[PDB]
Amino acid sequence: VNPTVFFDIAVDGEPLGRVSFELFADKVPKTAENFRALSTGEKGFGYKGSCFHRIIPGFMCQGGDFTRHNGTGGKSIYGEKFEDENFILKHTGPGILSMANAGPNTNGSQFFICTAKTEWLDGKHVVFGKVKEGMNIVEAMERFGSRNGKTSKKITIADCGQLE
Repeated sequence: VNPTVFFDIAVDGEPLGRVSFELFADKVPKTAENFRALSTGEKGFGYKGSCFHRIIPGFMCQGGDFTRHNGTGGKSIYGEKFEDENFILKHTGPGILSMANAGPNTNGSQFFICTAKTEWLDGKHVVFGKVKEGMNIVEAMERFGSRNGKTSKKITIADCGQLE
C-alpha cells in the first residue's frame, strides 16, 4: 500500500539506471505525499529534469532543488515550507531517504539518499522512505561526488514517476 516511485538517472545526459523508492506513507503520510507528487509532477512542478547537486561519497546524495539547482531552492506541494511531521524513523544505514532542511519545520522539496548510517541526523531530519531497487545505481552516482559535494559530472533525474 506504500507508494513506490522511480527516478531514471542520467550522467552528462547518458542513461545510468533506475532507482525506485518505497515511501513510508503508513508512518509519514504528509512527507511521503509531497515526495510522491513531486515525482509524478501532478501539481505542475517537481523533480523531473532536476539534478543531484551535492554528492559526498561515504555520506549521501542530495537532490530535489528543482528551482535553483544548487541547494538554495525548491518548494513543497503545501507551500514553500512544511513542518517536521515526526521522527519515528531513524537513519539506520545506506538507502535511507530523508528530508533536507534549514532548521526546524523547513521542509521543501530537497531530500537526501544516505550511502552510510547517519545517526546524528535522527530527530533532526524526517526519514520517509528507502531505496527499494537500484541501490547499485545510487552507488554509481556516488562515485561522481567529492569531499566538498561538487559533482564531476552532471547527475540528473531524466524521468521520474510512480510505479505499480
